[PDB]
Amino acid sequence: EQSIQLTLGPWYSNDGKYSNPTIPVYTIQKTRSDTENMVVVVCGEGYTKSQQGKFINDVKRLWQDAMKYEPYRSYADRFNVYALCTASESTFDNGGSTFFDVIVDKYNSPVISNNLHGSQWKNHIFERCIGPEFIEKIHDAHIKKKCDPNTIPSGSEYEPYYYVHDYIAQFAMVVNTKSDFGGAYNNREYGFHYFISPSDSYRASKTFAHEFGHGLLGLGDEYSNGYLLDDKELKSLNLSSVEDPEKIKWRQLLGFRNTYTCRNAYGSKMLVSSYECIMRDTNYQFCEVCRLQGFKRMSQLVKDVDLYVATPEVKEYTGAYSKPSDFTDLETSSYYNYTYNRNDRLLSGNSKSRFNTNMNGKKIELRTVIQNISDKNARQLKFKMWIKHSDGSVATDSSGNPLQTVQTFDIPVWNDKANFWPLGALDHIKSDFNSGLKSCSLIYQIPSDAQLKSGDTVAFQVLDENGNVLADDNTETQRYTTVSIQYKFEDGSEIPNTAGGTFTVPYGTKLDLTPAKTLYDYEFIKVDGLNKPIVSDGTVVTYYYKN
Ligand SMILES: [Pr+3]
Ligand SMILES: [Zn+2]
Repeated sequence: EQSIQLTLGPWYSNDGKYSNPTIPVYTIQKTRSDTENMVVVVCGEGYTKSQQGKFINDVKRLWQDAMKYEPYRSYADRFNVYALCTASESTFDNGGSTFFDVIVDKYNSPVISNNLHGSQWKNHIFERCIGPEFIEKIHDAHIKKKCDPNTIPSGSEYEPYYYVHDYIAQFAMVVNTKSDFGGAYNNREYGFHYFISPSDSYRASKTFAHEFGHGLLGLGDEYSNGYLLDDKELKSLNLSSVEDPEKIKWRQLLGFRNTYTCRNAYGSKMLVSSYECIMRDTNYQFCEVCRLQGFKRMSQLVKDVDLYVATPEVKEYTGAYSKPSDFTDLETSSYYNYTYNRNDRLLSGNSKSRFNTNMNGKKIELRTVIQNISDKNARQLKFKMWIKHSDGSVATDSSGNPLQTVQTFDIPVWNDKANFWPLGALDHIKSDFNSGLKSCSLIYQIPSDAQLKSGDTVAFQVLDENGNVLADDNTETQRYTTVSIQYKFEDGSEIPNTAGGTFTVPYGTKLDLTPAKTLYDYEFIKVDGLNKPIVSDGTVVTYYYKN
């Protein structure tokens, strides 16, 4: 019943196959008003009308897998996700008429082909046709359409549609295929902000997360080549050509986790902050620079996130990799020697048990990086680190003083915030990487007379101004729990055109989001499952709406 209808003239459907399509809308996730969340619109390519159930399930699978990656995972409940069941005449594999005219070119790139049927504006379909109709009818802002997409505007062909990518944070097109490909089309000045990825390739979920990293998070392809000119250096969130560690944009992250600048290939002038990143090789996670930049980017699209605390680590402090000149060699051999050295020193996460009674007289370092998201409030965070016996008690020296140290760190305001992909931006041009950013290092000299026992480990906390624990020595390896969303009428019926998905949260999380007052035209009644610790996989939060 819930749908949008398009009018596709010859510029969008020159063969008449999709002149007046009805597109069923499915809500996969709507946790808050569209005006407070990042709205993601996903359409299917090469799914026939009888395959739309497969399409919906494919979107849920790809989306749920994407939300397992940081930094998306920290925002998982602040996305609203809609699946638009665009029906193709042919399956993709059969090779006939499809909704989006996607072809795979000789570089293995999936491209919307305007020339396939001579639909001269086919690759403008998201921001000129689908987007405006969705934002008028489905999106809570209900912005009325401004221009007829089948006519030529007066003046700019593009400006009337710029608003679309402020109300829809990302368009994704899932192709019904096992073929391994992926493409991201980011050029907001000319209306383009979508990506294309396959439903069933061997790495479908990894590709989706990678292309989403290009599209939403603004991250550059870490496999690309060349020396970045000054303007492109300023423009790039996660690539550099600056060889001098004292000058490179992400200098504050050097030596934190696997952040060690290196060439992305032998002899390359293109540098990455970590050789192991999903933006270079889809088998990896997002590196710390990409997590920081992506977290900052998404914070611009919601209103209630004001701090980023990267997962802290503890390392034996030997002096290795502690000053800029330790980072001057940019070869992969240096990157891996660095990561090996880190593992030899690690005392946190799954290396907590490497602590031992030979640690007396050694130094240990608690390290993380903190980004203030506020442009108004400076922050003061207190770090505490101590030696903990296996029974939970605090270890002492031989005079009974606790083996504990504390240090407060000042995090300056993000004064440069308006230069970093704010709402309405067509591109990112220049930002000060260090604005609002503070690398925090707390070094503790374990006394020579420490009364260490077998099974001791390093404990720590990062505390806000009120003593709330923002991260601790359990954060990195804590258990995550799956939460399922369901949309129901007051009589218990499942609401049509919903397909509530799952995401994960840390065990014990209390969800505290204000439900959207409407779902389609249905009025919100009540929700069951918010504000209570999530302690079981398959926990269901049920949003009840009026029939
Ligand atoms: Pr009614
Ligand atoms: Zn990266």
